[PDB]
Amino acid sequence: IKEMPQPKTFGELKNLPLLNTDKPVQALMKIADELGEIFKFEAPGWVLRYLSSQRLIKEACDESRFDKNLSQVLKFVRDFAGDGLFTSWTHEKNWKKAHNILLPSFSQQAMKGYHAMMVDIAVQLVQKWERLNADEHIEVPEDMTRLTLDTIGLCGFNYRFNSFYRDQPHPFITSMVRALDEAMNKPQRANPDDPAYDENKRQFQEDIKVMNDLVDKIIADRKASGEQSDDLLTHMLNGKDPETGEPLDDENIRYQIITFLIAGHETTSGLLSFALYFLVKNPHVLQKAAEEAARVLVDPVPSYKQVKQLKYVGMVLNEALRLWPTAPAFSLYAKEDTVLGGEYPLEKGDELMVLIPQLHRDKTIWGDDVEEFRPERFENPSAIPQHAFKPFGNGQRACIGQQFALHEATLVLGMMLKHFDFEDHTNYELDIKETLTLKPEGFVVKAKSKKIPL
Ligand code: HEM
Ligand SMILES: CCCCCCCCCC(=O)N[C@H]1CCOC1=O
Repeated sequence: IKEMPQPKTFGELKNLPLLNTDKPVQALMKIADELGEIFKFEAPGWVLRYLSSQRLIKEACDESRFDKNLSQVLKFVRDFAGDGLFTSWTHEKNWKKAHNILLPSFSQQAMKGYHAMMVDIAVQLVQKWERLNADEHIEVPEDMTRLTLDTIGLCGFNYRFNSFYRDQPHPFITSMVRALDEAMNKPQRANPDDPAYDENKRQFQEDIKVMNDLVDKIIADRKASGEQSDDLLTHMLNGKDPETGEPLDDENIRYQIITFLIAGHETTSGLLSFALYFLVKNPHVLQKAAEEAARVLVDPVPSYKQVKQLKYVGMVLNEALRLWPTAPAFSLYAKEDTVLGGEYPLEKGDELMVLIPQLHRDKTIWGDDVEEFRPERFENPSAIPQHAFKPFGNGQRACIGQQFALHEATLVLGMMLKHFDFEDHTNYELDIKETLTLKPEGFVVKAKSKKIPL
């Protein structure tokens, strides 16, 4: 039985001021680097144990001992995402109900049906870049976010955000981004009732209204039409949970749509942005991926089968998730009193946070060269130990969108590599901005068209 390390304290605020930063996950990674595989983090309101080693994270991933927890941030995201799949407790009826209804809509087999509207958006990205003038550059995370938001809008509810027609975000997105920012900031506040936060609280209620009104109208408009589209909203209006026999009600459908739009905006766009960052920084890898794209994508429009054939592009995406898993943490709670790693006693209800970027740098698993971008780590995927690579979370509370995100990312990265050469014209210095997710802020490239028609 060992005493766990604890970072520096600030008197009665304990560790909480360590999160008073725009880059809290990067701060926690440096604390993990100093303290090791586990540390305690105390705040006036709560305690977290942060895990970084495969040894301890493999135990935390045992669903008989530990279940998904909502962190303080997810409890505040729940003020707009409600009991949607991401912000529900496993024991809430609406979690298993929505899980059983939506799993078949997110299968690899379902991707065949979404492929054509993913291509619609991907072609809009390629056409944008083909139409840039010689002196111009690409704002990478900006354009990837236009793409990924628009893809989930169209595949999810046949709604076109038309992000490539805009500089200023859609008003729905203005409100969602500002609501996410308020949720992430509320926990680092020592006096949340201070009157200096009154305008923040008023703005938060307004943003929740903007989101509820567009989404509630989208649902009500589809119910009125009877239109049977190939989309998640049709699936949710018609579906019945095989276990309870119940359909989702309209409130819970709104929370799922809000949840999917948060995911589409925040996650896949980060993955694509980090993948392009690693490619321009590692030109031999770029050339392997470009060669595969040229060999495989032989038609003007990629097919579903051709995307599945892009093995090396998939290895690039997995190695970007290893170094910078764009959703970088998930929380668990102890179901009962238990001892972690034969050393750290936990009480029923004790909260854990998995630092996925630190798990993915465990030298006992990956070797000493963990900071190197090497897609070949994923060439023979059964070689990775159980619970060593967790960019989509764990068990029954793993990402439902994993096959959607990887199909879209593989399609788009394959098309980008088929159509363009890329230049890191600024020798860009990685700067990682943190929202719900990680993205490379200020990342710009120049593209040179290969002049290959669509
Ligand atoms: C590369 C892209 C993505 C990454 C890295 C990612 C990562 C994750 C992770 C780490 C979790 C677990 C959260 C936790 O345990 O608290 C999760 C859950 C979830 N993700 Fe994703 N995500 C991605 C894309 C998406 C997309 C595109 C969608 C939907 C369109 C989505 C929908 C969800 C939902 C609904 C859950 C909750 C699942 C459940 O608990 O039932 N994700 N994701
Ligand atoms: C799916 C990715 C979710 C992003 C979460 C990453 C945030 C890291 C900062 C953190 O540990 N904050 C804790 C402290 C108390 O309450 C929280 O929530």
